[PDB]
This record gives sequence, structure tokens and C-alpha cells, in this order.
Amino acid sequence: EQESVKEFLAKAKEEFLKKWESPSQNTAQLDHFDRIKTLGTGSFGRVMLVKHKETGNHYAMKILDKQKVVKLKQIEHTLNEKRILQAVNFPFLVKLEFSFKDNSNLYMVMEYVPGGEMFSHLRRIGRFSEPHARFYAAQIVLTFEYLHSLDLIYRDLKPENLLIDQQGYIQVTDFGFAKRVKGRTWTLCGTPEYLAPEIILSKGYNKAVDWWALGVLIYEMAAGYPPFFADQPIQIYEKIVSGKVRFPSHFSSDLKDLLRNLLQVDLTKRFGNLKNGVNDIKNHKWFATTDWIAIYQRKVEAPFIPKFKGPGDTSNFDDYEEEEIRVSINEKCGKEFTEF
Ligand SMILES: NC(=O)c1ccc(O)cc1
Repeated sequence: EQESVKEFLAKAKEEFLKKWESPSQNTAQLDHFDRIKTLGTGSFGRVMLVKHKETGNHYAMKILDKQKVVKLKQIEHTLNEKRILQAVNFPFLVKLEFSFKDNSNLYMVMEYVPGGEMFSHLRRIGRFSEPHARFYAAQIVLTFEYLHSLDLIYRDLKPENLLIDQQGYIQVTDFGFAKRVKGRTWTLCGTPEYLAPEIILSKGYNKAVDWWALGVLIYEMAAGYPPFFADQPIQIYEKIVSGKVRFPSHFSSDLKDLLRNLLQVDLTKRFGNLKNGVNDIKNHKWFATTDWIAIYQRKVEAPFIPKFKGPGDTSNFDDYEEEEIRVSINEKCGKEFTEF
């Protein structure tokens, strides 16, 4: 690549490694914040809109219950998530502002992105046009170029994890499965529709799984549904490993060609994992109209700007039962989470 890209990535890695080696810890506490509204909820945590009581700034606070993290075998994953997030810096990654823990929970306080998840917008519109999908895809390509150069695999690409910001650009969130990996890794994780064949088949896999997932995402953005759908995961997995994909007739020939090379079941032949690396993707005809530098610099006008009233507006997120943030009087799982 141009020396300009090499030097950019060398500096990116220098800065990442310094923070990776000496992570920040314990940079706020719960009673610095007011709770506003639950924005999302899962099996071991939830994300809440909060407001800092002294500055008035809004943030999204991810709260993980230490005991449930342990029960669901997510200890290392949660430690990965925080250690990576506090060390990365890129225009399309949600910024971690504070982290801390208490007797019961782990907390990651992030910039609040009021536009909501791409998932909502995609389902509301139906599908994105190719230019619209391409604008988002280009951001993911650059983000993966960045992450992979740091030896990071993301492992959870899907529309729910892509927030739309006030300029209409992507912020990737949820580093719960992200990991620093030189070579291969083995954990079964991800969402079924987005899993590469080599994950399903229990292989030692690498960053090529992220490029497969990009193929799934581009297909889903442009079609409105993912390429390997079914009612049971096992039936999804059979389709994924089959080597067959059908494309809507409205897809351009260039889109189909790119997707055949991303959704390549032989990981040794998959775009993003060949000798030319990311440049096989960036130079593909489907991306011929993309000005990569202008995307990075946020100079391209976005396909749309989410509608929201201000930094406290939660309209683009949905409604969940509001549950307590209870902190035990006794420390739980202290040893397991020492480094957090
Ligand atoms: N950073 C955010 O605004 C955010 C919002 C909802 C989530 O589920 C995760 C993150």
C-alpha cells in the first residue's frame, strides 16, 4: 500500500500497544451518574442511558453482572472487551469514556449515539440501496483494516452492533467477542446467521471470519434479509457450509461478484485473507466510486441523518422493563475480575 497507509497503521499500532500494555482502570463510579432509561438488555447485562451529574453529559453505560458473566463462561471475553476498548481509537469505533467495577457489576461508560442501531433503520426501510449499503460497508472495511492490523478480530459484526451517529456515520459497538489473536483462535461465538463455516466446523480460525461476516452484512443491507436464513440454527449452519448462495435479481453484477468472494467457504480463497489483503476488497469494482480517504475523514455526505431531538433523546431505541442496578453488600467474583 502507499507508504501513507503503512505509516498511519504503524502509528495506530504504537498507540494501541501503549494503552494495551497499561490499561486504564477505575476512572469513574456509579453515583457520578443519574439513570435515565434502559436501551438494551441481554442474558448477562444491559445498556442504560445515563447522565453525568456534574457535567450534564449523556453516556451509554453497559452494565455486566459478574456472577452471570461467570455462569455463562464470559470472563475472558469481558476482560477482552474492556481492555481492547480502552486501547483503540478510530473514527468508526464507539469511544469508551470511563470504566469501573463494584461488588456486583462491571461498567463500561461509552459515548451515547442517539441515532440507534442500523438494525432498526434497515428493518424500517426494508433494504438499503447499493450506494447506501456501500457507504456503510466502506466504513466497516476501514475499521477491519485498522483492527486486524492491531491483531484484533471483532467476531460480532451484525446490524444491531452498528450505531448511526449524528452525521449518519457508523459507530461499531459491542466488543464482547473481540480478541487479540496472533494466528488462530477457537471459541464458538458470534450470531448464527453471521458465522463463517470454519467457526461452525470447530476449526482454528483467524481474521478471515470478519471478512465472511462483512459479506453477510452487505448482503443483508442490500437485500433486507441475510443470505442463510432458517427457523433453527442447525438449518442455518447447513446452508452456510454448503457453498451455495442465491442473490436477488436486483443485485448488480459487481455486488454479486464481491459477495461470492467474501462468502467464500474456503477461507484460503476468501477476499481479505489473500496475499493482497484488504486491497482486494478496496479495489473491487463494487467500490469503484468510493473515496476511501474522504470516508475516513468523514467528508462524504451520509445517506441519511437519523431523526432525534438532542443528546438525551431515546426515541431511536426501544422500550424495556426498567430493572434495579443493585450492588451487593459483599464483593462477588473479585479474583476473576482483578484486572478490570
Ligand atoms: N453507545 C451507545 O449509544 C449504545 C446504545 C445501545 C446499546 O445497546 C449499545 C451502545
